[PDB]
Amino acid sequence: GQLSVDNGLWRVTLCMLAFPLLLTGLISFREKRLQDVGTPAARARAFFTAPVVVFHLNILSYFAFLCLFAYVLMVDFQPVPSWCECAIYLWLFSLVCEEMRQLFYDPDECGLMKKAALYFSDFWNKLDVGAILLFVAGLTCRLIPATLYPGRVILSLDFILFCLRLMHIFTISKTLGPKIIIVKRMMKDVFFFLFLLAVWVVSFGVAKQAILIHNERRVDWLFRGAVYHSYLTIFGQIPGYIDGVNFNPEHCSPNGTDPYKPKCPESDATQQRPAFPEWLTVLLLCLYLLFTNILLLNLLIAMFNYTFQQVQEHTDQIWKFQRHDLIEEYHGRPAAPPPFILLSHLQLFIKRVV
Amino acid sequence: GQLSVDNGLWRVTLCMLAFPLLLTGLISFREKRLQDVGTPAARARAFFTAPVVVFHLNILSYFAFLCLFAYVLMVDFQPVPSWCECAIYLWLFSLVCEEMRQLFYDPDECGLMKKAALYFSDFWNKLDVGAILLFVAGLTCRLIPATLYPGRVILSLDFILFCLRLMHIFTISKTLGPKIIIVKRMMKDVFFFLFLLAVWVVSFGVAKQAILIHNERRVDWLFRGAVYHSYLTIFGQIPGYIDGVNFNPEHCSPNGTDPYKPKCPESDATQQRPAFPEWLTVLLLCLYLLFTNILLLNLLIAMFNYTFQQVQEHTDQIWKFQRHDLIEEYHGRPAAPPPFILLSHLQLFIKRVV
Amino acid sequence: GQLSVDNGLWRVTLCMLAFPLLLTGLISFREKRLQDVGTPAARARAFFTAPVVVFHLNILSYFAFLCLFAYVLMVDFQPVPSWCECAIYLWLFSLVCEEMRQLFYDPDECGLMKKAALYFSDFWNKLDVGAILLFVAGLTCRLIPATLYPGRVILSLDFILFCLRLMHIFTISKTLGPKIIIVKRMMKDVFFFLFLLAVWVVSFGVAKQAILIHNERRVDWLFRGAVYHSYLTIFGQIPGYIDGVNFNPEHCSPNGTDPYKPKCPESDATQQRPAFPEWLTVLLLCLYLLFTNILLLNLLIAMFNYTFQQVQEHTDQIWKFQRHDLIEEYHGRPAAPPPFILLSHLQLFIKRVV
Amino acid sequence: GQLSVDNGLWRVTLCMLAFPLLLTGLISFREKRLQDVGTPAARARAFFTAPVVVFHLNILSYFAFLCLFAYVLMVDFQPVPSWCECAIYLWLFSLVCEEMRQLFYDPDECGLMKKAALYFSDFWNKLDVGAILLFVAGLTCRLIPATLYPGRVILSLDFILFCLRLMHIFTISKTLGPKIIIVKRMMKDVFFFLFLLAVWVVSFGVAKQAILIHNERRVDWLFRGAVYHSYLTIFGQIPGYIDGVNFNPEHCSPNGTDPYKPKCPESDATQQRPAFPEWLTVLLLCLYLLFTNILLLNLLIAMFNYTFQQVQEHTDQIWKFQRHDLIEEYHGRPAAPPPFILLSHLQLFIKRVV
Repeated sequence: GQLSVDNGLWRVTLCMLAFPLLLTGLISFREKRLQDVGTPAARARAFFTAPVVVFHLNILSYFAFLCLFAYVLMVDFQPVPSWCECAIYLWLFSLVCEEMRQLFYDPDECGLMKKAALYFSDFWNKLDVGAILLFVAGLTCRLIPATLYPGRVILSLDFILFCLRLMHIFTISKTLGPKIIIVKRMMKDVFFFLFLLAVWVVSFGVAKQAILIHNERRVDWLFRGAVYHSYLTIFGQIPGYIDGVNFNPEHCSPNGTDPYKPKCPESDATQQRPAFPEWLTVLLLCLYLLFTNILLLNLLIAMFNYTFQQVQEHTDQIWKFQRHDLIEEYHGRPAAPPPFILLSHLQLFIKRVV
Repeated sequence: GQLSVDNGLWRVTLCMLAFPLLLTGLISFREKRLQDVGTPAARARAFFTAPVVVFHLNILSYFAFLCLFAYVLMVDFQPVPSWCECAIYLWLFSLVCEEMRQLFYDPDECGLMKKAALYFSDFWNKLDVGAILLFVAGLTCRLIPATLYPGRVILSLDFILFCLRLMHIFTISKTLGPKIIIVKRMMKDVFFFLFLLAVWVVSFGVAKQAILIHNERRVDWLFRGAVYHSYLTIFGQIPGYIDGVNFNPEHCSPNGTDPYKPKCPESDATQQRPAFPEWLTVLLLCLYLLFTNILLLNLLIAMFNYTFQQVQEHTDQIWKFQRHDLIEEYHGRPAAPPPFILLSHLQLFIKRVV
Repeated sequence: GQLSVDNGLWRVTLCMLAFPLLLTGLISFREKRLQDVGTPAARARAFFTAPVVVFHLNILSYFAFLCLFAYVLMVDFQPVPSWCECAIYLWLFSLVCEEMRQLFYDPDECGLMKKAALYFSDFWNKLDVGAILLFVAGLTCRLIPATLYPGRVILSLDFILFCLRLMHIFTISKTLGPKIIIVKRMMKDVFFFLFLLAVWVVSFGVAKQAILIHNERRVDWLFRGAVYHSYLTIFGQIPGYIDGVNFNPEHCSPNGTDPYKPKCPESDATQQRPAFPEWLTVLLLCLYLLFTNILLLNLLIAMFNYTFQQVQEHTDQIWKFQRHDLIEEYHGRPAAPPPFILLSHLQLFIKRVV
Repeated sequence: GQLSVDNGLWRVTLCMLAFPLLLTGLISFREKRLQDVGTPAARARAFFTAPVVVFHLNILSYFAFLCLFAYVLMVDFQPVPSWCECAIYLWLFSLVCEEMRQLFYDPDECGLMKKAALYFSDFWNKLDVGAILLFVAGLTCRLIPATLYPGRVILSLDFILFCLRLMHIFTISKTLGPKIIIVKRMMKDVFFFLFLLAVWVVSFGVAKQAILIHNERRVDWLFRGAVYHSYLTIFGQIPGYIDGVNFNPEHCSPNGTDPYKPKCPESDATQQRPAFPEWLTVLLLCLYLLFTNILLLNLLIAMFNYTFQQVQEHTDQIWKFQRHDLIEEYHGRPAAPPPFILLSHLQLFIKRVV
């Protein structure tokens, strides 16, 4: 923008805070006709036109939107539309308004369905509209008094979709963007792996829950314990019986018959008797460990060691190429954050009417 | 197959669901003499001949077989042959029937023991027959009323052997197959490592269980606690005494004699007195940590970093080469999933008789 | 220094312990005019001039400073200035005295602000002065009786800043220094990743704490449980309800209607009824696992696999280049550890006065 | 040896079990003058001369020694020399007897101190004599009735030194040996890292234990809890207060003053009041996470990614070179396992006498 490009970044965040800090001699400009000749009003105004600053105002506004909404859903969730619930309603509206606005700006006569296909082809835009569709469903779900609790679950999912959106910060980074490109490549196969590990672990869970107990009258309470325990032992922790794996251990390795001195029990508790001795416990628990913490781990890191080396170099220039359109966007974007962008959306509608 | 090869894959799964979705204009064909001139009966029929579809019907049938059997073993396990127990009996039979069928199809006069050696040489076929042998043993084990509980343990193991078989899905993948090839290389040495880590951790477990308690009358209850705790601390979590490691701590680092101001105890609780003070606890617990979460981890990732770079390139063309025979198989495979494949097995036997 | 360079290192640490061990024939010298002709007084004196030894005396003194201060803060923390509190006060003073001393030694007429900029440009010096500023604030915070407890928190933070400083040991290592250089490169982006994972997990925490309970009257007790549970499940362990995830499970996968034999419940506990059945529990708990233990892990190891290969080679010579100034420093540094360096600081002030 | 080299390995282990399995046609030979012309006595005898078999007999005997000793120390530990205690005494004696025996076999007139230096230079021999010195100390420690409990701790350490010795198995492996070479390179720096992570985590432990409680009267009970909790949270699990981190949470993020609707508390519980509110808990717990599960992990994997690529290639031929002397050893080694090697040690002493 207007200001000098060698001032670092922390000085932007600090001068953003204290208005007169711009008036002081703690920020740099170029073209000393304005740096030395101090008109604070124009200097602050020009400061506000730098896309770097407008970018940071957006990121701060987004931060506020996210954590405020979180608070409202956290404690202030109430059947009657609270003031804050309407606040985020209009706040989100103003945000999607700007998003949709950038679809019709085309100064040339671009095809309408063409630019739609491009938006619909972008992974990031795809996730954004996913949240929009999910929210607008959750809104009426909350509005219906018979589905308030579902209303909570959908709005909670919406929150998550918004908070994972912050990976966008580093797309303009000096040193992180390229790595975002890489994980964009990985997204495809880490999804598919996710599947197989899911069915993997639940097959182990139900195996445990089947053998170490008789039939349970309800699966309802089973999964309350079993899936919670699954959550915990996703990383090999608790088999599934916190109260102890074997309700009745028995028998021990071939020993105790030592003519010199017994060491431990030794009897067929196993085939001749109900398979519920410590021996079965050893077999089952070691089986889980035989595969869980090893097979899937070496597999993944092999996948990544492979794929990484396939994209390591050209990923650089691709990021550099991508840099353009983002810069063009915020260069031309109106200088107002979403809370105060409404008056600029009114100006746009004024142009839309005339 | 007959249909166009550029329709993606989600459209196959969606058109699979809704019969008239084929009749609608939401799926592509080639040779517009059939795409434009709509005979729905032939269009759906031709759709059903595509090996891509027959593949998906198999994968859905297999999914159902696995989860239904799981349910039956989960809760409906009962001494008297339940209806569902017989259902999976015949369902599995129909599945191994098709498998054995593909051993005798050879249109040329191939040696009988030759094609047997090839089947027996295939790791995947090896695992399949492992499950077959284990199941058929478990069947009679359940049938004997004196070994019902063992019957549960064997059938549970059978289930696991079937569920790990699903890695076969991605052998036809665009981007995962090659990595399956790699782990097929790794299978050899990750097994051998598995051994040494097993004896490693149990040596630590028995060490703990030996020193921090007097002789236990039964190893039976020991392993009920010790091996469960081992399961948990497979990843360095609980030493083995959830009730606290030291039943009686004592003594502290050389301190407390500070002429200025004491800081902590300081006495030989150690050599002169029974080695059961906090000092021994510090020594033992840190010893576990000295090696467990470090030695074996850096070892493995070194192994993989090494071996990966030995197979990284030619693995590609090997997968491409392997692609053929699978495609040939499902091209020629009769178009019926296992539940409904029985009538086609009857047609084959009709040819076998005449 | 004076002594032979091929004696290894353990012999330095052992001869350091036992004064007459120098007098014995268990250490090497060069220039056998002193090795064979034994003047123990000069031999031990010359031994004390070797920067290798002076280095080790510093590292032992630093070790003592750190663990003694820890003890004093551990148990002997008391409102009235204890003897030991004053001991570390003067001990730290003597240490920063030597540090500041090395800023004015310049034998040439170097610019004063220049050498200040160089000190201020050094990451390691930056962390050192961070601790100095934090300590001197904590000192008066403790001194104020109304903020004793804050006094504890600041002094505890100070301790941590000192103990992480010990990575400096290996900067002179044969084989570790170069790797310190690498992580100095990594410091930048592992910080930024730290941010996104922080906001990531807390978004999941508040999501859990929002849906599986009604509004809590106080966030105070929430975070006492929720952030402790967050600490635990930073690595996917406990969702947030150790007392069980679902306070009331209900409904089960589409089953139980099996005309042959029921397997589990099956009812809309979900949309038609308050979204608090086991089905919601399965959805939420698996969602956490869908992303937490996978997305961020493969991301990081991709980042490191990338950046490592960008610095792997020239890092070597850079370390070799850096080696000089450290050697020059301890060569010229006065031969006294901080406890006994005071008399040498007096000699320096004597030169400063005259 | 005598038998054919293409028989695999499982057939060795199976024919080892069943004596007549050698007499059957399920094992291969070369020089069919003996394969076809069956003299079972000579065939089994020749089988017993193959170093491959003698190797396996040693590995089985060693396995038995280790697990039997474990049992004896596990439960049968008793002040009076038990029969089994004397059994392992003589068993170990017979083992070190063979080891020392291989020091004097030199058919040439090799220097006595030379071959001693070579033995003392070998890492593996170094660990072996470490166990010997530790055992022989533990023996008399047990023998003294006043130090029985220390006797337990030393013998338990001895056990560990023996069980980690089994990594020797894979030194003759086809595919693992080379990787053992690599970790032999790593041993140096993983030790040094071990140090810094140790002092790292305990600095965090004492920090926690200092701030979240007043002075404890005894460090004795502190470490019983704190070091056990440290053991658990070595991988970021439990801070140190399983009973809850904050004994009294208070204050909440700047909120609750929302003119629309309160969300949470908001007061200076922090500086103006004793620093023991939830805010301090958030600060401390996140601080632990800021560094523990990230800094040290990316550091290590960087170290290994670096060093691995420095040794990846020549490690191969080094293993191949090393292969010789092991083969020569067991070729010439007398054909008897330690239990039955005694009679062959007698024959050697017979030669030693005459």
